[PDB]
Amino acid sequence: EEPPRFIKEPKDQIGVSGGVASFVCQATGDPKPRVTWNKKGKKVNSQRFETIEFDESAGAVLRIQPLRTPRDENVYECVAQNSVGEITVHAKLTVLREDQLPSGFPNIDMGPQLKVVERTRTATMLCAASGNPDPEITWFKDFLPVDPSASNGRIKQLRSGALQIESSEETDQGKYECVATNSAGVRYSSPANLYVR
Ligand SMILES: [Cl-]
Ligand SMILES: [Cl-]
Ligand SMILES: [Cl-]
Repeated sequence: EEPPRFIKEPKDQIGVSGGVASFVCQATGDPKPRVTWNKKGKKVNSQRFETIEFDESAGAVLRIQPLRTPRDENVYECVAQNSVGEITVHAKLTVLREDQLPSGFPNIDMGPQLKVVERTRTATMLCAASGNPDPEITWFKDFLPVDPSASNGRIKQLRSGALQIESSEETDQGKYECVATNSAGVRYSSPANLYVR
């Protein structure tokens, strides 16, 4: 009987009006914890807000698109819970207009495009971003952050920020987006399908 505890905690996000922002939250415990998102007590209820569960509901991503300011700007709360106890954590969302963006704000110079690979073959999704500091690429598949460790060898981010998928499988198929992040904020590239034939 271990109380819930967070293993990936959400971080404050600075997003652009008309784009996407995602908060990732996951916990562990015994019995296994269930996480959920809410805003200021009441639970998240909008047509532009989505919660994508994972890790048997012990993990949840909150995704907002399109981002709207000032309405979306809030503090969002992830709650992890099991039979032993409860624990909550939060993250703030800030949404800027394009004209409000600092020069160092992440920018997708070249987003990912259509890809069709045959299974067991290597696919490579390209992405070039820029900003100040140089932004870190985070790959998303179907609104969930791609997890290299769970791929066991096959999937890695290369030095160029591109995602390499070795020995492709049917599960690899889906919508991929490139997320460029830094201290000034977060930018999402347009989605790009990967197909496995
Ligand atoms: Cl590509
Ligand atoms: Cl190949
Ligand atoms: Cl080929």
